[PDB]
Amino acid sequence: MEIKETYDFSSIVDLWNKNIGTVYPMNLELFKQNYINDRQRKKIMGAFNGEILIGFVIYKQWTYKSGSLKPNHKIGYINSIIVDINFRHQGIGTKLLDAAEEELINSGVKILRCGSDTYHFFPGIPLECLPSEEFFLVRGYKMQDYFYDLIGDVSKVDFKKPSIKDGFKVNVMKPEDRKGLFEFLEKSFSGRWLEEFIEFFQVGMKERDIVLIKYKTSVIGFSHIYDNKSSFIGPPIYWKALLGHNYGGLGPIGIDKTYRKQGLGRLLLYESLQILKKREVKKMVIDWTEKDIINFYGRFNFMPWKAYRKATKEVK
Amino acid sequence: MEIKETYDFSSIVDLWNKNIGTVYPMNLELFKQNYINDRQRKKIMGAFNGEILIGFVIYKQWTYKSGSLKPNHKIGYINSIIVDINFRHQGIGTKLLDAAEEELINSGVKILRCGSDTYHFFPGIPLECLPSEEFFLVRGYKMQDYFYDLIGDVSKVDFKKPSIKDGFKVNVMKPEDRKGLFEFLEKSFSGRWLEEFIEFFQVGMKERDIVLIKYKTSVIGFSHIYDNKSSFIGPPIYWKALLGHNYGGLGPIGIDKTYRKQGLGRLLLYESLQILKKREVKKMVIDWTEKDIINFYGRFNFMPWKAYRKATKEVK
Ligand SMILES: CC(=O)SCCNC(=O)CCNC(=O)[C@H](O)C(C)(C)COP(=O)(O)OP(=O)(O)OC[C@H]1O[C@@H](n2cnc3c(N)ncnc32)[C@H](O)[C@@H]1OP(=O)(O)O
Ligand SMILES: CC(=O)SCCNC(=O)CCNC(=O)[C@H](O)C(C)(C)COP(=O)(O)OP(=O)(O)OC[C@H]1O[C@@H](n2cnc3c(N)ncnc32)[C@H](O)[C@@H]1OP(=O)(O)O
Ligand SMILES: N[C@@H]1[C@@H](O)[C@H](O[C@@H]2O[C@H](CO)[C@@H](O)[C@H](O)[C@H]2N)[C@@H](CO)O[C@@H]1O
Ligand SMILES: N[C@@H]1[C@@H](O)[C@H](O[C@@H]2O[C@H](CO)[C@@H](O)[C@H](O)[C@H]2N)[C@@H](CO)O[C@@H]1O
Repeated sequence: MEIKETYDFSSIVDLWNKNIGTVYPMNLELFKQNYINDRQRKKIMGAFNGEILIGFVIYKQWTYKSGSLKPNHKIGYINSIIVDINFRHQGIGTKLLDAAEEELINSGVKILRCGSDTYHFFPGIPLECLPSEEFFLVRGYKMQDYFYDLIGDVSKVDFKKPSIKDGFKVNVMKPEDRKGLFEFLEKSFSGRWLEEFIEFFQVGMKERDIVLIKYKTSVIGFSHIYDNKSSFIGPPIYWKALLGHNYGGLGPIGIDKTYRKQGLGRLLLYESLQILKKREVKKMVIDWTEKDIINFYGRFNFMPWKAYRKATKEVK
Repeated sequence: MEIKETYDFSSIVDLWNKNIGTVYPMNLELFKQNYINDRQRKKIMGAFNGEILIGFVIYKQWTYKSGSLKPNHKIGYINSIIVDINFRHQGIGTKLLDAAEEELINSGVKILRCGSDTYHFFPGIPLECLPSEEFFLVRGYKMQDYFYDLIGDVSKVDFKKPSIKDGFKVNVMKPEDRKGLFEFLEKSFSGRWLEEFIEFFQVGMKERDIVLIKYKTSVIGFSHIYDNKSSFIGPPIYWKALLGHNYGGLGPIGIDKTYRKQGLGRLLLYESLQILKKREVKKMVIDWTEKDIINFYGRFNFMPWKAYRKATKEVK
């Protein structure tokens, strides 16, 4: 049995599907999009029985800027780790993670995160992988709080437009909005979301995927919406195989800090959902939310669908 | 807004589906099956806007025997409670649950359970219903452990036969096994499972739905299995609309206490899954399991799919 770097994305996608595909159906298009476009120091280490892949770990160190933020090289990530069901409890997971962790630690990592990377597949350890929590505990990861993906069927319900002060207006992004959008993100969301707007617009995100809220001529918030015409496959639609026809998704969404708590996020969400509804979307996801924000989406009939546990190892 | 008793099952199912149907798709066949056949003192209270149903609660008191156990009238159950999404935060849920709890308390109930009733829909508060935990907490319910439905696709993996063992055979039940099964249940599982075997056989459970493990001549364990030909719709296949064409399920499963921890459960599971696999089952569920047994099913590639929180209120 040998541990070595692996390049065959198709073998990895198949092992993924065979083992967890019922709840996290992967495809090669998604896998390639997220692995290839990632800008971090990244690697896939495989475990092999002769020519046969029997396990893999995908892992990263934070080495590329996030908008205006410098990378923090002390942070590394376990994107994913799967050992094939016929080869469990032989120490292969341990070997794979020993290798990955040792590499990361030797390049200066002090904090190891389960998921939550750029171009992640998971915000944390999925509930469907709850038995792995013990695997991670044995290695010194600490189990923290939860994040959720929410689901709802926007075709089944109608809501009254929430009330708002005069002077605000929501519309799908137009090409001439790009400069205003970027100025707004540099001001209000100048880390990860800024970085993602920069990068995602280079690999197929289109203006039709973005909804903007303005106060008069100024951009004061946005959402990213998804349907089956989106070219860029973002987190709300990763698991689109589970969502049926006319799937969609919404996330992230953000309102300038000075404008928060006046009902403008509710208005943006409402109008974004109306857009999707008129696009004939049915089941759709809201990705990677926190418990205290579920009810914001809940009032629009979204419910928790998937849960992920944050988990962190501090290097001694 | 009037609160009164209802038996409009179609309206309840429609309101169920509109509100939570993306994750708990209900059909009228199941709803009628479970409600009409339950033998407890039971009731549905509806909330109405004129003639339009806008919420309901289904509740029960333990008044009917459970196998060898006489009933304990001190236990009551909230089967389900849903208020329509366009009528939330107006006091309707409070009024419905007040009406249920008052009636039950007036009939001697001291312990109120969320779910877990006979002919339940839910073993506890679903994770997709996590926001309702706040509503129940305020109302005196304590949040306790989780239970899980597991999911797996038995078409996707080949398993090795477990260590072959002298004396033991596993086969689908034949009609002449009836007496042997009942005597076994009377000995080893003489409460709820005995009760369900008796009752389910009267509403369309068939011998082909039962697998037995015998040591020589003696029944020492059983499983209840499900596919798309089962006429009795039991918990594993409640949510079959999520499970695709060739759906199935397995639960309950049990081995006589005397014979535990020697691999006979494993053997019974393996052979039950082989029978399903041969019946062309793909996606299938293992229902209402405790955390510490997940790994037993996990060996066969099952993963936690749905979580339910046990929750109990003690009347002061
Ligand atoms: C960021 C993320 O990737 S989250 C997703 C994690 N991945 C998954 O859940 C995918 C499905 N599961 C798997 O692929 C595997 O079970 C893995 C990767 C979690 C573990 O791989 P294995 O090769 O079986 O691990 P290994 O044999 O090294 O196990 C080492 C020890 O960790 C612990 N451990 C491993 N699996 C389990 C489990 N299911 N329950 C409890 N403890 C466990 C045990 O202490 C085990 O020692 P033991 O075998 O003496 O009990
Ligand atoms: C065993 C099981 O059934 S588990 C599944 C439980 N069901 C679900 O999760 C389904 C989805 N959710 C729902 O159907 C609902 O949210 C329910 C049933 C949980 C609650 O029903 P509602 O009708 O919204 O409840 P209700 O309005 O009485 O109370 C909610 C809150 O609004 C408050 N409220 C009451 N009137 C008003 C009002 N006029 N304005 C604003 N708030 C109000 C209540 O005081 C309560 O606050 P509190 O909990 O701090 O006391
Ligand atoms: N840094 C975390 C954010 O990343 C989280 O927000 C989530 O971010 C992802 C990745 O950009 C988006 O796709 C999601 O829509 C978004 N909710 C946030 C979650 O509360 O936690 C951190 O801030
Ligand atoms: N009394 C509880 C049992 O009922 C639970 O077992 C579960 O029971 C249901 C209904 O009989 C079956 O459909 C499930 O297959 C079975 N696992 C048990 C779960 O640990 O908790 C109690 O014992």
